[PDB]
Amino acid sequence: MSNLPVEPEFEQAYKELASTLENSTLFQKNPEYRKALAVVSVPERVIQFRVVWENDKGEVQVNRGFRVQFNSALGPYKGGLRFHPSVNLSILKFLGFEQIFKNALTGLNMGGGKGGSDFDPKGKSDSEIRRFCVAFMTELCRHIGADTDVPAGDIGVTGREIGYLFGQYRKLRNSWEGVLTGKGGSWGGSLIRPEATGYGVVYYVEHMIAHATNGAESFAGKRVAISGSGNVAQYAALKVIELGGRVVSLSDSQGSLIVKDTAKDSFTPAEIDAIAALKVDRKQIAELVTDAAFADKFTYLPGQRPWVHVGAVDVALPSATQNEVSGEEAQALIAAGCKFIAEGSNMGCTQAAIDAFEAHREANKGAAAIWYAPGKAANAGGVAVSGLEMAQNSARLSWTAEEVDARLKDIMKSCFQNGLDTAKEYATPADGILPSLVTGSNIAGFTKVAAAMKDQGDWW
Amino acid sequence: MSNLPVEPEFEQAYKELASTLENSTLFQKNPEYRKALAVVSVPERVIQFRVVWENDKGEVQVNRGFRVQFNSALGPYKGGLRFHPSVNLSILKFLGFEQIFKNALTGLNMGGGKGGSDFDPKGKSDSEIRRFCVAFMTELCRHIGADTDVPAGDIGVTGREIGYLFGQYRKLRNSWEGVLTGKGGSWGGSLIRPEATGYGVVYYVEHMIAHATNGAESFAGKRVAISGSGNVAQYAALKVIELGGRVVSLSDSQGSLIVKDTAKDSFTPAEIDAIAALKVDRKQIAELVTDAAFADKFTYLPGQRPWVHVGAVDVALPSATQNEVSGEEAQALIAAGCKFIAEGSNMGCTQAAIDAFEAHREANKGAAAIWYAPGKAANAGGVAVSGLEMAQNSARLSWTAEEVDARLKDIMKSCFQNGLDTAKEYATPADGILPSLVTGSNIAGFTKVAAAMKDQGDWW
Amino acid sequence: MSNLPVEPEFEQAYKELASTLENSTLFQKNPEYRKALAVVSVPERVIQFRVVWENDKGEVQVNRGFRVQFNSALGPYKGGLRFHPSVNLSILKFLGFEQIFKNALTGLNMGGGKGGSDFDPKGKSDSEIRRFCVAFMTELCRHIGADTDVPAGDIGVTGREIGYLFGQYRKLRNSWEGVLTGKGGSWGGSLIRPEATGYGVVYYVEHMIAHATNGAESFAGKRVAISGSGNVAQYAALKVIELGGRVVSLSDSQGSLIVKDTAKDSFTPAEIDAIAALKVDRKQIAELVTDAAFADKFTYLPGQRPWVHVGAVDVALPSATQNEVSGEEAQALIAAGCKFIAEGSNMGCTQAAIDAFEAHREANKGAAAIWYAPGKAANAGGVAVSGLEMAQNSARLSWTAEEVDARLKDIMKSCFQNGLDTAKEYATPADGILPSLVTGSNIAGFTKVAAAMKDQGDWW
Amino acid sequence: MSNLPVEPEFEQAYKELASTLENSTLFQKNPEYRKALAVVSVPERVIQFRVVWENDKGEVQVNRGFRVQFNSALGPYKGGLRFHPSVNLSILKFLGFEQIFKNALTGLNMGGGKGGSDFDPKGKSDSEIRRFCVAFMTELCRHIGADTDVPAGDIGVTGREIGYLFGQYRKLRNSWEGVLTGKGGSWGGSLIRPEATGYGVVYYVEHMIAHATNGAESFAGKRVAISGSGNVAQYAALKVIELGGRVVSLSDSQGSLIVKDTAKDSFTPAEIDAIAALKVDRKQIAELVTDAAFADKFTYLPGQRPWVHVGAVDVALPSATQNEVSGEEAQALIAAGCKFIAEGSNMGCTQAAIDAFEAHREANKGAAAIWYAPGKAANAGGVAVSGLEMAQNSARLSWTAEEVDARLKDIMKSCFQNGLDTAKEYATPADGILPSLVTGSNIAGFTKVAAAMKDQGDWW
Ligand SMILES: Nc1ncnc2c1ncn2[C@@H]1O[C@H](COP(=O)(O)OP(=O)(O)OC[C@H]2O[C@@H](O)[C@H](O)[C@@H]2O)[C@@H](O)[C@H]1OP(=O)(O)O
Ligand SMILES: Nc1ncnc2c1ncn2[C@@H]1O[C@H](COP(=O)(O)OP(=O)(O)OC[C@H]2O[C@@H](O)[C@H](O)[C@@H]2O)[C@@H](O)[C@H]1OP(=O)(O)O
Ligand SMILES: Nc1ncnc2c1ncn2[C@@H]1O[C@H](COP(=O)(O)OP(=O)(O)OC[C@H]2O[C@@H](O)[C@H](O)[C@@H]2O)[C@@H](O)[C@H]1OP(=O)(O)O
Ligand SMILES: Nc1ncnc2c1ncn2[C@@H]1O[C@H](COP(=O)(O)OP(=O)(O)OC[C@H]2O[C@@H](O)[C@H](O)[C@@H]2O)[C@@H](O)[C@H]1OP(=O)(O)O
Repeated sequence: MSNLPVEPEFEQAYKELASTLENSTLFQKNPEYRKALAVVSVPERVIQFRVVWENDKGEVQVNRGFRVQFNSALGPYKGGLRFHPSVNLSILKFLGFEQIFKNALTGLNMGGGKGGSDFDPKGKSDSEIRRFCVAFMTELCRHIGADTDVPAGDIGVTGREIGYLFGQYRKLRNSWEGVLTGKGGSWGGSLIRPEATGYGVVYYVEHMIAHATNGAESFAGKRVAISGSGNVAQYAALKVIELGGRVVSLSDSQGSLIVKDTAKDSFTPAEIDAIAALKVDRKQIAELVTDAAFADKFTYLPGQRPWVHVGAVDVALPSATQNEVSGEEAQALIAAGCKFIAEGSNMGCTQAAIDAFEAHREANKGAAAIWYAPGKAANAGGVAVSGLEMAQNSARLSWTAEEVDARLKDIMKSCFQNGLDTAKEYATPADGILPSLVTGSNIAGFTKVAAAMKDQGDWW
Repeated sequence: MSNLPVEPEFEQAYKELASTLENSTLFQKNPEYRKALAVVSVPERVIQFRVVWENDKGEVQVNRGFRVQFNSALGPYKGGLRFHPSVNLSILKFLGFEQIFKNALTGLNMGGGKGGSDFDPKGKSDSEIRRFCVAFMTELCRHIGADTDVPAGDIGVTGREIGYLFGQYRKLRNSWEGVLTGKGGSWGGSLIRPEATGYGVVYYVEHMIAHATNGAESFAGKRVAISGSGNVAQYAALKVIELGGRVVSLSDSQGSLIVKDTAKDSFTPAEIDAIAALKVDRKQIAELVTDAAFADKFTYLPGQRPWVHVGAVDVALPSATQNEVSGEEAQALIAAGCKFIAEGSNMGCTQAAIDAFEAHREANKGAAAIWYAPGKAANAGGVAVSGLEMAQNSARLSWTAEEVDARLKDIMKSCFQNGLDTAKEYATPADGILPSLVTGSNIAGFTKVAAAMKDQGDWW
Repeated sequence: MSNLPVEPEFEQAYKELASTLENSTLFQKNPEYRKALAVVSVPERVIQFRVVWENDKGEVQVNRGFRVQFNSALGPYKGGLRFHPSVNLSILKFLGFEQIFKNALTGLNMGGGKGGSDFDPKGKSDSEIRRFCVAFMTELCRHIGADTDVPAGDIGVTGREIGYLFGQYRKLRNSWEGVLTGKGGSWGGSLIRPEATGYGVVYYVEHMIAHATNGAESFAGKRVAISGSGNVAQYAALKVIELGGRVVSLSDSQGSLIVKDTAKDSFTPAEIDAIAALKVDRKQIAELVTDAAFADKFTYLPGQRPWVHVGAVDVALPSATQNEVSGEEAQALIAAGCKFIAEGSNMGCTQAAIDAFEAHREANKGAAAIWYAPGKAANAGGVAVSGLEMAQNSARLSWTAEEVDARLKDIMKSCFQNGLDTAKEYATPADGILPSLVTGSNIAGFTKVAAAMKDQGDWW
Repeated sequence: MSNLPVEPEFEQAYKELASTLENSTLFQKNPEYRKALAVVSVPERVIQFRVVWENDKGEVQVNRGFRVQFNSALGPYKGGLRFHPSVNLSILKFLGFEQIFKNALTGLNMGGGKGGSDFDPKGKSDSEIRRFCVAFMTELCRHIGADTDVPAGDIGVTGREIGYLFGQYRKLRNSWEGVLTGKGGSWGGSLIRPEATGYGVVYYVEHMIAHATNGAESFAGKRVAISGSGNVAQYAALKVIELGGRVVSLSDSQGSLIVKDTAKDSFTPAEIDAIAALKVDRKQIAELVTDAAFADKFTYLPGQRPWVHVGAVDVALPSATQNEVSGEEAQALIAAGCKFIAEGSNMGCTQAAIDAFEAHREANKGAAAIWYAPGKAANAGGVAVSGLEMAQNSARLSWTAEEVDARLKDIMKSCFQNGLDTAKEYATPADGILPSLVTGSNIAGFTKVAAAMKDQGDWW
């Protein structure tokens, strides 16, 4: 197959999944699942399209649009849209492939997809973003729908963009339906959806801590290093603070902002809100680092990730982008006494990082190990609450915050227990060793999908 | 109308419904309902289509496909698919006609339909069945949909076939929706659906026994003769056993299997499971009769139905196919002390059988009479649970087994009460005589449809 | 296959076609065509539907509607609609099947179909026909279209009904297209379409006469017995007359009208016009009995067909309905010196008639033989000109009468030549024996369809 | 833009086009066409999809499907399907991009597209090819249509595959329309379409010879080296022979077959027909090279292209695949006295080859130069006759071979004159130098498209 193009991010995600499936008894019990893997890893459909749009000077601009409709055995295609200058097919295929198995772990009927554009929101006006969204949806519209494919946000796609997108879909298709999630509260949105992805990461990690320490420890007083400062990072940070943990770092594409006293100090909700308001306006953390409220409390490090700069730390939540924890950063976190690392970002750890965490787990009993959880497990609360938003739209009713948050909590608990239990069944660790959450989540997500595909005649 | 073709099964079903309407005060109170009967008896739509498919030898095969969309006043068309070499339009019209009034009895918004093919699954490989299902759905897809017509299983169509059909519908229409019921648990199925049809028959007969005996008797200690060994028979048998009854017979298309000691012995759940496994693989009961688990406990009667061979018996549940209880067999059951017979199978009793049971009811007070219930009442739990699978799919959530089962029980109790009360109203029996469940069920289903049709301007 | 219903008309048409293929070298050269025969003989799609409509007294009325979409390898389904109380699936299948092969002989891309209803236009008012057509098209519209299936008239369906049908399609679908043919001149009709079917029968027979006599005789001076008095009969009669022939009979469903002097007299165009006016009004030829201008010239025979009553005749054009020339009538025509018989009506001759004509052909050298042509050859001029109507509508232009007629003539000549040549090739007659136009037409049409089906993967 | 994947074939085609536009006065006259170039070079739409299909052993197989819908300003998307193991997005984008401008040069309303799969027909049975085509069209169907996108053949896609494709489209969409071209003669094909692509190459070269030699020379007695042995090569070879030229070579993916006497000998039509019959059966030229009819007349060279092996030659027609004339092969052809080289294959010459030809042209007056014509000009007769097939299907009529061939001839003449004249206007050569057909064809195709795009608001 030397005709196939090289897609490094997709191949990375595929290879890690495949390796975890091989390092188990799955293919001894079900060798025919190798056929399922070969089939599932070729997307059902991909749409690529030109997006021509007008800037504020009246000039023609051209960007590339995509929607990867990876798998639909379990439900309509489901997953976000990414507007970022790196975007290409390789990146969206990694994301879409991940999404299949992430969605499977929620328990809801959602197939996997992802899309977006190489349009860069940075440096654009709201008007330019509006015109781009209008043009983007003009083509995307014909390929999506409440029972076909339901997008949502991701990097570069917030409730603002989902609004422009929805309005254009409505205008084109003359239908008001759950074609997108992450919608506004008066026009079919769900309470808790803004909070859901980062809340879920934290909810998942609570279970990891409970399990590893037999209930002795929690987030109370733990030091948590977070990266990113967007939707996932913001609400992860807020949930950590609400549970009495201390957030010692955030970051953006230009640098890291770290409390000067990492043993005892934390970001506050007010500080997070200030950062969030910069981010609505597509500005950098660097802008506020000399204000009174920040200069004395924090150190800003241009060009650096937080991991080697936070001193001793208990929990790490990479929450920005793929491949943002290197192997060396992983070794630093281990040496700093970090015991829990969960991907808020999809494929947030490099392979070298994962290997370092999983070798540590295998070498250190119980609470002495660093325990690594993959994004398909930890990030799944976002998509789950999107599924609940679809359910609300279908019912034509709106649920309470308490009702949605309660379901979110149950879904994350189930997702942890499924990964744990599946790893115990198929990749039983040595006595006193924590089961691999990455292996278990991968096997659990995959076998659900492979079996539904078999039932539906996708492979035989 | 000598241009119309002779359609024996349909005419039989029509004539028995009509006769029961005539033998009542319905047409005295609402003589205009004769117009309704003339309209409702001509199907809204029927689609017939060639199905070309490839066998394992690479050879072209041809079969006939059908979908009868009989009536949609009360909801989208709803009803199963039959793959059996007998299939023709006459058979499918009888079935779809029955389905109108059966569905009306559930309380849910489901119109009447039925479809299938003369493709015979016996002697075919799973691969052959998969190719057949793919080709069948390639044409059927354009006629069905979650809000238009929702098929499901019946003779020769199980969850396996539903899977292949669903998978092809999704590939063709690029939509994941509740277009079929009987789906798999991970891809939109309902708990209790496998059990529902047989469980419902037995739930219905519980109310019959309770009423006729003023609560003195139940299924506990009763001897129950069942025919068939498929989905409806298997779970009717299992529920009888759970309730403390003894199942003395099952049968298939080649013979009956009867316990040697029909006074005291019963099939067990493990024996039912073994027969069920054979039926998944499309093999016959005959294969077992050698196994010492069976040879000493049971007698195999090839070419024979169970009714004359079970000795004294208390309940009969024909659960195979139409016209499987003859007049002679009805007299034998009456002579054998049988006091309850409900159709698990559609039109299970011949007209001569029904006429014997109803004459017996009219001549024998109370618990002395054999009480006959028609399939549109007793078999309604299966389609009812499919309406609930549709409800679950529309809500994008999955209910518990207890929730589905509780609803099933309530639906069967209401169906029984409606038939009873409607017979008391329109065909009031002599003092001490059990009301006619067949007349009552017929009137109750028919009036509901007729009135909805009038409201909707289908007749005036 | 004893599940299949008995369909006598269909079985008759299928058996005659099959017998002529077997009585030839076709299956020695292409034995694999037996598979094509088995596949082609099962219709691709059949739609049947209830038609509820209101009569002039405000009363609900119910009829049955049908559209048989038999084969589409060569083009969109094409063929007429019949409104006649005899209508059922058997009859419309015989018609649609024949249409496949008729259409194949035109050289145009037209697949085979036929439809209609058991609605009887006799005794109905024009308002009732309007209402019926409205209701009929309300369901038929979703199954038809300019590139899908293009109906037209037949028994009981004239330009009047085509108008009501077209208007309703336009109102429902909001499209103006060539969905029907036989349309009116100002709204997409074609010149020569009214005349085409009956003209084409006569044009076809001119070639048979030319061939039988090397051009020395023609219709000039010939005595021609016609049956029926509708669209086909009227224009066949008029063309005969134009060519210098004498039409000695016409007939309707109640009896025959025969010139008293069949050796020398003829219907005139004015007489045919008076008959045509009766038929527009759904009245019978029997009325003409009270008119001395008719009674002086003609004999009216209630309950009789013309064939045994015309004395010596040269050509017979059955032009009413199927199976209107019996074996005994065939023998009488032979004994009366008839040398040409062509079906204006589909399956106009009974099988006993066909066998008599074909035995005579085989036994009598040259112009001593009676020469029989089947409907699929001789009636093909109507559908041909409909294909030209479709061509005009797609062009968005209207052709002259001379242009259409010229094309019609070329089509009929090519049709005749194809049957003659294909018989010489596959069923070569003895020296001096006329080739079988029924065998040749059947092979020619069948091979064209079977080969196109093979190319398209309908069989292999 | 380092996010964009490397697509070598697409970049090669783009860069050559762009370079010819820069090496002219086009962007002095119309500098705003630079914006047009940036827009046009991003495809309007691309669809990629998984194709699962079954082999003759009943095994699941997976291939990748594509349709590049590049530009539609001038018409529906139009262009072939390639089934070859090299296929990927890069290759189909080169082809699709080329197609835009090729189609523009025909004068017909056809936008540019191309598609296909990495399915390899070699080693497959006809049945496997049938099943693959069925699966491929099952997804492709929803993206194409007679007024949206009309595919056809290319490498690995002949009339056989177009048949399976069409039959499945018809079955899915229930429409008979010009959704594909290269169809069979009885089911909407065009006479001359099989011959068109290679005939057109030769017709184009006739004009080149006429022009360069002021009418003194023709193909009569010229020695013509051809590569490939499929549809393009076969009919190019036949037209050369018909015009009295001598075909000294053909080739396939395994080797070249060259006459031993290249000064005086030639392939014959009979020999070409034998090669064509091998190629229908997916066999190699190597199979016949030792038969009596070939061993003595020809030399077979495994692993070699013909160019350096034919001795002195007058005309070269690469007719197999992209990049099949290297720079060294080009220098050899020049040294062998070759004066005309036209691409039957898309992008058949490497860049080094083109540069060698165009430097020779610029260095040598008139008939002393090797004159190079690009595939978008020389190969355009294939697509042109496809456009005529669309026109016939739209008209619902079939044209004569003479009528189609006459239009083909006029289109190729116009295409040569447009390239010639446009090169004279925008890239005027020095006195006595032949104008660049590659530059002129590129500018002519591009400006037509860019201006239609501007008119339609695609750029401004
Ligand atoms: N290539 C990159 N290199 C370094 N940092 C990156 C890169 N791309 C993004 N980020 C940061 O991550 C944050 C992204 O925030 P949002 O755009 O609001 O995205 P969201 O929070 O929804 O998603 C973050 C992660 O969570 C997953 O759901 C998603 O696929 C992704 O892996 C920002 O602080 C964003 O930085 P900034 O605020 O734009 O400077
Ligand atoms: N013509 C016939 N004569 C005698 N027995 C028949 C005939 N057709 C079928 N059966 C039997 O009935 C049973 C059918 O099982 P299933 O295919 O699983 O169908 P299901 O249990 O869903 O339906 C049974 C009846 O319950 C209704 O729902 C349905 O329309 C039908 O009247 C099998 O034991 C089946 O026999 P076998 O398992 O295929 O040998
Ligand atoms: N079952 C029958 N027995 C005897 N005669 C019949 C029967 N059914 C119909 N006819 C007559 O045939 C003639 C039918 O005329 P149209 O309704 O105008 O039909 P058209 O002339 O288009 O068709 C005649 C034949 O030519 C074929 O195109 C078509 O399928 C049929 O086999 C009328 O004189 C009509 O008689 P009347 O005008 O309805 O009494
Ligand atoms: N990668 C390759 N390397 C060397 N030779 C190649 C390669 N791929 C193809 N060919 C040859 O070219 C010929 C292709 O014939 P057809 O499949 O019938 O394609 P067609 O003649 O329609 O197209 C030839 C050229 O003309 C253009 O229309 C088209 O895009 C392509 O550039 C065969 O002799 C084919 O070889 P073979 O008959 O399969 O061994």
